[PDB]
Amino acid sequence: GQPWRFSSVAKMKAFNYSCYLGSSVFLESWHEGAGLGSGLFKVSKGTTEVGDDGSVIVAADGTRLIRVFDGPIFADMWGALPSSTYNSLPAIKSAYLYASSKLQQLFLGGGSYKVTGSSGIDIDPSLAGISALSRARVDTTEFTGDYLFTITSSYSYTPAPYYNNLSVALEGLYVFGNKTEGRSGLLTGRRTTDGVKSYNGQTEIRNCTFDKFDYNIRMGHNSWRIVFYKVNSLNALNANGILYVPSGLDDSGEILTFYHCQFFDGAGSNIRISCSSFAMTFVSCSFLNITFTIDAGSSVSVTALGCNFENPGSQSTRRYIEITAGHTNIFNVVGGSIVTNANAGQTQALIHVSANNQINLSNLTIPYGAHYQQEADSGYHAFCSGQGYVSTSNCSLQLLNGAGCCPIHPSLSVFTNWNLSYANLNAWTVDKGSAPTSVAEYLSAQGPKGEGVLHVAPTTQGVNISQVATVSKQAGSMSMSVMVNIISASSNAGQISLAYLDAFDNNLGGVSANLGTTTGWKVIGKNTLRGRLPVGTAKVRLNIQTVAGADVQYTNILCNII
Amino acid sequence: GQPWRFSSVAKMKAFNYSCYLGSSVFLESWHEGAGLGSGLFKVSKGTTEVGDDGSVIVAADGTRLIRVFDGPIFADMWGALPSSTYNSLPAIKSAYLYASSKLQQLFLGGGSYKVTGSSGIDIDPSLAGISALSRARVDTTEFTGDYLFTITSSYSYTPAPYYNNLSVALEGLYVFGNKTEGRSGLLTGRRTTDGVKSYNGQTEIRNCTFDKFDYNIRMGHNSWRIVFYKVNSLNALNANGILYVPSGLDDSGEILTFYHCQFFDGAGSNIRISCSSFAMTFVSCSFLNITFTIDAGSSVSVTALGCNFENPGSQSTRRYIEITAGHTNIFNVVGGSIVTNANAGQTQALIHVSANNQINLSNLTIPYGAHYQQEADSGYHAFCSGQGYVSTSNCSLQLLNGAGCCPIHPSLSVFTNWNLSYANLNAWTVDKGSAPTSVAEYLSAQGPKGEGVLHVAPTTQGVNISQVATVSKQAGSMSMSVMVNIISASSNAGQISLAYLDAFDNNLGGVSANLGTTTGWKVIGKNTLRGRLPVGTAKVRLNIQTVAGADVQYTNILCNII
Amino acid sequence: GQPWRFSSVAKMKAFNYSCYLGSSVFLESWHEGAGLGSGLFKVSKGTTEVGDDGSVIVAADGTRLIRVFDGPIFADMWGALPSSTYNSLPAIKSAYLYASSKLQQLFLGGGSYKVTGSSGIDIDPSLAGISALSRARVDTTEFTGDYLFTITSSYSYTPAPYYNNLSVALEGLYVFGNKTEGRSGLLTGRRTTDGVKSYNGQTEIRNCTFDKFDYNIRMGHNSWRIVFYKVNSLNALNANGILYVPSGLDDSGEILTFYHCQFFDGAGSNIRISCSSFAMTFVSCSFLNITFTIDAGSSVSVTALGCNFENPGSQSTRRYIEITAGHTNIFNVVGGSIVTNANAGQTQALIHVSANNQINLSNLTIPYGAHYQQEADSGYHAFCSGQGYVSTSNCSLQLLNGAGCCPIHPSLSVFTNWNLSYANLNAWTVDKGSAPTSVAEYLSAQGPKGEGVLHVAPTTQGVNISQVATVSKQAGSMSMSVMVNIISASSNAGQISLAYLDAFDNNLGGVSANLGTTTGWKVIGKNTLRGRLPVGTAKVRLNIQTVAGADVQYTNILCNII
Repeated sequence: GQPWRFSSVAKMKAFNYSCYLGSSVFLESWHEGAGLGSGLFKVSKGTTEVGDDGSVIVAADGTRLIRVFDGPIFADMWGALPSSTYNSLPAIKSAYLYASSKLQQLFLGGGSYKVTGSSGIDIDPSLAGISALSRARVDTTEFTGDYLFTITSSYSYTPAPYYNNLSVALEGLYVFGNKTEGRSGLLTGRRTTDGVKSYNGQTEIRNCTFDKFDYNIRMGHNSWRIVFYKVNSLNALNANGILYVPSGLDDSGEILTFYHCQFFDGAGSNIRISCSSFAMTFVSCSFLNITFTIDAGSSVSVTALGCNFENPGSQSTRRYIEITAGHTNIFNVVGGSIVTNANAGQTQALIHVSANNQINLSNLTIPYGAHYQQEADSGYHAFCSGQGYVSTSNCSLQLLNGAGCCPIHPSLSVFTNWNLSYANLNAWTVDKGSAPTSVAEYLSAQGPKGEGVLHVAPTTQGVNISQVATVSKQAGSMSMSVMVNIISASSNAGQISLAYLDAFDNNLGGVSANLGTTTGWKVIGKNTLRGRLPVGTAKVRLNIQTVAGADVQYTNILCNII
Repeated sequence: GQPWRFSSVAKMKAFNYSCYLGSSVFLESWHEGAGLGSGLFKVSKGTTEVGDDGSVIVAADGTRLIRVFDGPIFADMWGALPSSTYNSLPAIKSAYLYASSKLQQLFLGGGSYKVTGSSGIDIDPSLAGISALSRARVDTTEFTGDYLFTITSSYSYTPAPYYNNLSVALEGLYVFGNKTEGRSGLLTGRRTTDGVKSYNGQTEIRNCTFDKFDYNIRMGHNSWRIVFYKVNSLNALNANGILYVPSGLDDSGEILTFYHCQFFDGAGSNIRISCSSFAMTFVSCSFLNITFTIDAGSSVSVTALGCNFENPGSQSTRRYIEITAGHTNIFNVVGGSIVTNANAGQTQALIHVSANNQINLSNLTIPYGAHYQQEADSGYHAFCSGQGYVSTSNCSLQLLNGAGCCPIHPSLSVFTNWNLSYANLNAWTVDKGSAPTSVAEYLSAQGPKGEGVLHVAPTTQGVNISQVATVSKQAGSMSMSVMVNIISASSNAGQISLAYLDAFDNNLGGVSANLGTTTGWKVIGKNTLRGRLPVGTAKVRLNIQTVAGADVQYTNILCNII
Repeated sequence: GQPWRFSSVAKMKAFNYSCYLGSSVFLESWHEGAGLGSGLFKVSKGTTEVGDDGSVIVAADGTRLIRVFDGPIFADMWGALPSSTYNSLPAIKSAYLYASSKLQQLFLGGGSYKVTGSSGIDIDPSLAGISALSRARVDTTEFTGDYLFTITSSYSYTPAPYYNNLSVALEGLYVFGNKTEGRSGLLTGRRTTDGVKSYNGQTEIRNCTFDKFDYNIRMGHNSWRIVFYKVNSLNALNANGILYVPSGLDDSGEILTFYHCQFFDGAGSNIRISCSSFAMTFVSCSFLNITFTIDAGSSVSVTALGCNFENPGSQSTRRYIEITAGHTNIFNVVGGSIVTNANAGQTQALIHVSANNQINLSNLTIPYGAHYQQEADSGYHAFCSGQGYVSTSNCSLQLLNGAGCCPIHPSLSVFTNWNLSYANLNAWTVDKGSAPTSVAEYLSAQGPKGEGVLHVAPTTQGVNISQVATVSKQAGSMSMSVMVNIISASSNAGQISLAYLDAFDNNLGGVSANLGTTTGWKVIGKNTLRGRLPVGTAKVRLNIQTVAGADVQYTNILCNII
């Protein structure tokens, strides 16, 4: 006795089983003409159950047909089909709720899906997932709600660590969306603090794409570790909408990871980290056109191994990474090339440290271009700004490259008195040859940003300003940069020199630059002052000379080794 | 002619094919009522083969039914069904043995399995695997044996490197177990040295969980590279049972890797590494409540990028990482936050180096708490102990944080004579103002642990002890710590000061502390002696002062920059 | 009405549907006896379409049978079967072309495949892939063509970033091949510069194996990021055939990554990187018997975290990593053990830097053996060579180990004048006790490679040559190495000493060596001159002594700390 065949589920429901003596029936498709989700049912003929659609379906007569499952469970089996104007959220929700019992893995079919409603999907990593192998796409333009996907675990501590990482939680989902207020994408954890303390560890989210949301990815309470494997979010609505963490989080943030992640195409959108005791790692990921901002009350540690910072096409002057306000937090970049393309000026500092915060760079190369003009906004011409402290080791700082190179941060200055903060002539040796009365005094409260300026007014003879510093870590780079203002110019009043000496005061070489003629506050150190120290150097001597007549003034006279 | 239908395999075996003229038959399920593993057979009717259950099954008459395979091969097809009291090991073994021929991938069905017997499973990475997508769970409580899973390759060199990494060896397996002697989990390689030198490279083990075993994971002979992708083992029986490597291994240990691995919930269990020329890498993994111990005869190199060390809830005083005994081996932590929670005292050193061994830390932050009391066990109050050497670069060493901060290791002390090992008053400048006869001599064989103490007994005038050291790497942290004993106290005999000077001996600032009144061996340097060096500092001056009257003694007078 | 059954596709084509009134038909296998790729068709009976084989097949009568698809799409369904002499390339090409429409994922069946023809496969990451779960193997010995696999995306910018990483592009493929000119394997991007600028980002290539090709993997135009997850290529035809990048690439090379990759068994084959602004990262991968060569016009940045360099069995003297010619590029090794096995001499430098190029090493151990003889080819006995600059931090440089240890690179020498490049007696203090006329002058244009030699000819009294240097980073290693030539030998004219001093000139220890008797240019510093600096050392003093009578000469007198 071969089983009966049904073209559509409506026909199966219509047919009465009073006189039908059969063990099983076979449906070719749940929808007429779709040809998807074929299934095998067995008639119970007397028992009563919940009566779901995909499983234990109910007919008009009353008998319920129990589905038999072979291999993986498909979510399109219930009611889901690829379309552009057919709702499929109830079918997916019912399939996931059924898969929660006798926990297994839930798979989505191919094609573009459409979902609408007012409720999101509660993904439990310890129970099931929405993993889709064949590049599933869902549409959420018509859908309205706070969150489409929220990931949390109901189990407190007993079964969650035992079986949480056996399979991924969400794979192969491309979500559409529109730019409206109050509608976001995926939340990790729980939106509310009350309830049971969730334990969702080792939860995977791989090969998924979110876009056109107010908050692409948001971190909630009790989401301490998550593995994002190659996820990219783009085109957020407002600033800080790509990856958000509220400051009111509790007991969360234990070594989150990103594996070849990406954040790009940010039309006025940022990424903000604001939490206490929050650890994050990036491995071999590049995010571009994104301003990575950090303002946390307590220590937040973010590390980046092989992270690429760039901007392929943009005329904006946004800065790459900044720390706005914090007590003490760290930023780590290891072995990731940084490249800046052409722009119509920058007038900004690419990376910013404030208060007591620190960024550490290692195995890095520092690019330079002819369109930085960093000195316009933050005084000294350098690659950084702010009162924070920057420590770097083994950085390349490529030499040559047309215009030249620039210092990274003034905190690495070998000279103890560069910005004239000592309020006197300390640490600077002045020599007025032959006739006295040459003016080389120091006045304060006048400068590009308020720092003191050390002007020299020599008459009928030159004056020499010399200082000696000690080098560290053997060979390095010089990366000179000095702000120079010339109130009166009659000739080439230049000849600013830097010399290398060994431990026994023997000359090994040097570089010299000439002060220009323009009146405005120029920068000297773009070229003809860079180089690599000869092997065996011990000390660096700075000399500043002015010819008789024209009087000048200098500021931010700083070296920056390696 | 539609094929015949069979509800159960027993019915198919019973039915005689003498008068049956058919090409194929269809079974709905191998077990009656299970509804799993439906299959299609074709009758051979005359040929003779081995007569396995899943493939080329044999009937009572004698004819053998050859199974036809479409798509992937399912292991539950043979005899396996999800249950709690039904044995399934023979079915899995037969399925894997059949999959070894015409090598393919073997998939397990969903649900909780049960296995028992006395033999383990020999997984050959170059032939097949036990990859299970839908979160397969097996039970091994009733099972007895040396090893449930042993991974090795029979091929020597010809076909093994060619096709070994094409697919994973074991995926989606959660194993149960009980705490009994002699029963362990997964072994990599061969348990015996004799035989053919196996070549099992690029073998994957992903999304699997082991627990309640004597040895959760053990490494055997000829297991030189293995990729553990998000594996966690917990609740071992004895110490060192989570990840074991015997010292008798040969030609093994070439750059093993762990990707977001985990070791936690260790109830008196450790992880031990003891091998010669053994390389291991950790990437973005956190193991907690685990004492990572290393005692190897020769060089063992373990690196950790983004590794988190912590203890969420525990009152134990266990130490995180230790090197017990070795010739010369290295430990590497890069960009992984270390956090210590509240405890009722520590009385131990969190990380330990012995003999000539070294740990290197970089891009790290050093936490501090008010419940360390590290000075109780290993003399000086510091974050380390032992005769080993510790080198760190770019470490954060957060400042402030309530009580303060502590030095990491004494080997970074800038002062050449801190523990009074010179057996004299060298490197210390003593000044007894006005009247002589003030006693500041040095006596040995008396101290907290046996090191010498430099006591001062000044009368009717104070005595000053001064030393000068040179700073490196520009700005850093101070992290003062000194053991102080006061035999007699009459007033505030304090005023221990530290001052910063530039290259030209100009004052830039300083920090001072006051010696207490309690008789016992206190520590000074928890607070009011920490700070960040001003930009441009060159030298650090240490001054120790004692008021006339009370006599004191100091030990472990050490600075620790960065 | 049960559907009709067809054993073979030829029988289905032969049967006429004029009088057949049926809705669907079922084929057991496309080939007779194969028993693979069973499928369900529905008769259109009047419509006209393209008439492909796997989909919408066409019969002899004229009616076309539309296939119905359930779950994933299988590529073996069209015409592919595992064999050794049956062509399957047209079937795979047709299956991929059909899968491009209504984009989904394409899966290959098990068994060894055979492909032949003259055209390659155009894999579009944004459309479909050739992912094969069950270890698919294809044979390309008979196949002839420029490239078997070429990966590129036709989309410019609109839909490519939106949906590119949803699934892998190629998984589980083992390709065979023969060593012939003009036949290679997988190319990324486009072979020609003209056309549309492709955007193929986040494209995965995992668990695949290539061998016996002229160019195993080649990078083409517009291939800026690719994720190679555990790929290994071996046995290339010519040199530089394992992983090739032409110098004519445009707008490509943004942070490429390798995850546990491998390159081994290279029979006269190399890996060459030649491109401008090219970023590459290696994570936990080991490549052996491969000479990693870099010669790029502009800055190329390659980083390696946990990379293992070794040679299990080989008598060759090839060098591990070299930079032939470049402006300024960087090489980064972090936390990856380097081990060298036994050999019948080396006579070469293992790692090579040229011109202004730099390699940075960190968290590394430097092995040593008794069969290096590095001084034979490149003058000084060291672990490096060339005019480039090497910077290292936190390196282990294991001590002891039989013969001893060797310096890494001369650019870290603490002495300013080691190779006698000053053309005089500067930086060297000479003391001729008692009688003058002892000869210690310097002559040039004579030496092992042309550098000057400082010979001493003392009579009736010894002469002492002393120098003082400053130590950095506190404790380190010495790693002495000096070339010594003895023209005349009458006794033990040795006693070359190195001493440690603190900041106040107090002895802390030292190491001494004795010059031999052999006439030839020997090396001194293999043993009895290594050690770890005591805690608190500040200066290192070098002393060279010669007894009266025999006259000697020294060259490359260099220390190398850490």
